[PDB]
Amino acid sequence: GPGDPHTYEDPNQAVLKFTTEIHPSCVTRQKVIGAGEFGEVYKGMLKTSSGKKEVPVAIKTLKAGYTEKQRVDFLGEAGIMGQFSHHNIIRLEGVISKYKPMMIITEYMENGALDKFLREKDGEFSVLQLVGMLRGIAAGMKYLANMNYVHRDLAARNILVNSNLVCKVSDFGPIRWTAPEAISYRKFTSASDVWSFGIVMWEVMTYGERPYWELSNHEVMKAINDGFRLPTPMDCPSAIYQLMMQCWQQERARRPKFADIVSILDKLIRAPDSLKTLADFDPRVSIRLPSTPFRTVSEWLESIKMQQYTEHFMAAGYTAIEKVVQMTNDDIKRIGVRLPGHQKRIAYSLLGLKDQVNTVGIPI
Ligand SMILES: Nc1ncnc2c1ncn2[C@@H]1O[C@H](COP(=O)(O)OP(=O)(O)CP(=O)(O)O)[C@@H](O)[C@H]1O
Ligand SMILES: [Mg+2]
Repeated sequence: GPGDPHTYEDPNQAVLKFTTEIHPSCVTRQKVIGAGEFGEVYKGMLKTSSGKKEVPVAIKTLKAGYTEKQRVDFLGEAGIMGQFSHHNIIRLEGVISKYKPMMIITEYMENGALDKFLREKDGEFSVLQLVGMLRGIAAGMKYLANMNYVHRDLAARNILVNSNLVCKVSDFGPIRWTAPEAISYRKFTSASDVWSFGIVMWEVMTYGERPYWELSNHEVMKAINDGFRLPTPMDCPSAIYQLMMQCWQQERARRPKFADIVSILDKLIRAPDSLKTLADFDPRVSIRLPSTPFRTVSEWLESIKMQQYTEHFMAAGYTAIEKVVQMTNDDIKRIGVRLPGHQKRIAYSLLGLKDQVNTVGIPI
C-alpha cells in the first residue's frame, strides 16, 4: 500500500506479481462495448471460482497479429492496476497472458467514459451531483498520489462511470490537459496531475465541452504558456471555478494537493448552500487574459528552484515565512546552503520577501 515499495517501471514483473492469471474457460465474452488502442473491448461474465456465480466484467482484448512490444505494453497496464485498491480506481479482476487473445478483465462500468456520459446526459444532474462526481475523482487521485503514482493522462475520457454513478480513474501504464511545465520540460508530477484535474473539473461542469475547442493546438500552446485560462462554465459555483483556477496556477508548487482538493470539495458538499453563488457567465467569452504571497516555505523555495534546501530550513526551525524574513545571510550558510550562487539566489529573494511582508494597503 502507501509507503510500501511499488513496481511502476517493470511491466512483466508487475503482471507476475500483481495480477491473477485467469483461465480462458472462466471468461464468457458478450457484446462489444468499445474500441481500444490495442483491440476491442467487450462486456462479459467471469467465473472467479468453480463454485461461484459469474460476475459481470469488462474484457479488453489485444488484436490478433500484435507485436511483442504491443503485448508487453498492453498487459503492463494490468500490472499497474493490480497494485491499487480504492473505491474510485478501476478494479482489476485479472489477465489472460498465457493464451490468445491477451485479455485484461476489470469491473464493468456500465455508463462508460465520463465525457461521453455527460454529453448524453446534458443538463440532467444537479450542480451538487456534479460536484460529488468531482469529489470521487479527486479521492481516487489522492490515493494515487499517496501511492506515488503520477497518472500523466488525467482527463474525463479516462474516468469511467458505473451503474451507481461512481466515477473511477482508469488508464494506467494531449496538450489541452497537460501542465505547462510538463509540456515544455516533461516534468510530470502529482502537481501536473492537479492541473489536469482542473481541466477535468471544467469538462464535468460543462457536460463534456472540449477544452479550448475554439483554438488550434499551436494557439493552446501560446495560451497556457502566456497564462491565458479557460473561462467559467455556465452554472458553475464560484467556489468551483476558483478551485479550477487554483489547479491552473503557473507555479506548480502553488497548486493545491489532491488531499486539499478532497477536503475543499467535502466542505462544499456538506454545506451545499456554499455552491449557490455562481461565477459570472458571459457566453461571448472564450478565453481569459493572463492573471497578474507565499503560503509555505516550500512554495517560496520552489519558486526560485531552491526546493532542494526545504528540509534544511525546516530542521533548523525556519518553518514559516514570517520566520524566514528574520534570516541573516549568515543563517543561510549556517543551515547548510554552502554554494555561493545558491546563497546569492536566496539572499536576493529574501529581500523581496521582506518587502512583501512589510507592505501596507488599507483602503479608507
Ligand atoms: N471497465 C469498463 N467498463 C465499461 N466500458 C469500458 C471499460 N473499459 C473500457 N471501456 C470502454 O471501451 C472504451 C475504450 O476503452 P479504453 O479507454 O480502455 O481503451 P484505450 O485505453 O486503449 C484508449 P487510450 O489508448 O487513449 O488509452 C472506453 O471508452 C469505454 O467506453
Ligand atoms: Mg487507456
